[PDB]
Amino acid sequence: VSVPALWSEVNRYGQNGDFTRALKTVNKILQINKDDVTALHCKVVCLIQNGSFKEALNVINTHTKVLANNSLSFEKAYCEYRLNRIENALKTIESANQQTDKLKELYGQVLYRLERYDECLAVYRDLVRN
Amino acid sequence: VSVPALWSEVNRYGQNGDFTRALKTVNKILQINKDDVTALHCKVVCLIQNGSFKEALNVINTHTKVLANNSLSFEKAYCEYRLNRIENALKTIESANQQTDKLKELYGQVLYRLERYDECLAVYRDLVRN
Repeated sequence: VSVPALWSEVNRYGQNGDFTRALKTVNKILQINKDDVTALHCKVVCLIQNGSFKEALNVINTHTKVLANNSLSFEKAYCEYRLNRIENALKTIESANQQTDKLKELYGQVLYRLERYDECLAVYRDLVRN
Repeated sequence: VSVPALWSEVNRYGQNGDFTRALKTVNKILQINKDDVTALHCKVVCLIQNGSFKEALNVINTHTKVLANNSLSFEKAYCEYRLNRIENALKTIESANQQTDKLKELYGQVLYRLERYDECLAVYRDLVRN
């Protein structure tokens, strides 16, 4: 009945691999708080894992003020990349809040797809020679 | 006097930090055993760590029978690379016993040095996807 009981079900289904029943749970947590910031993150992660890139992207687009403290540029870039919106995914990655090695690897891929192969080399070498 | 006391002293310096003293200890082990395959391997490693690339390369080039069935190609290429004998390092790598990741990363670096950028990029991408 309690919200922390549901988060335990999210992580059971998450570790299990069942991302559809994990999304079911995450929406119940969103029924409680329609702006639970951890819930909005885990919705996107599930939706991305289900191939639902256009709606996972939609969640992030209509929750900017709510997600200002933790902006999800990587999830957005990725969503845009998988939908073949490469120039979009480039804008997202270069604005991106904070750098990670997964954000860098995606920047590489975007530059590879844009035939910008010297910039891409630098990204991939940086990555390998930390 | 005893050999397992020396093999313990190598490990003390080697795993700690010092490789100058670790080198002399290994040459004590080589007075006794003429062609100790593990001591020859340790000489090469210690020599490389001291920047004595000509020497290490010569240890390999004149102990090819004794140090056979033994992955020395990376050590050999690395020495060639650090001596700015890039084409030699390239050949050493391209004929190498058993390819590995660090050997792959050196191959990339060797191609970058030859301005063979497109092949380089391929190597670094392959390395990041594994």
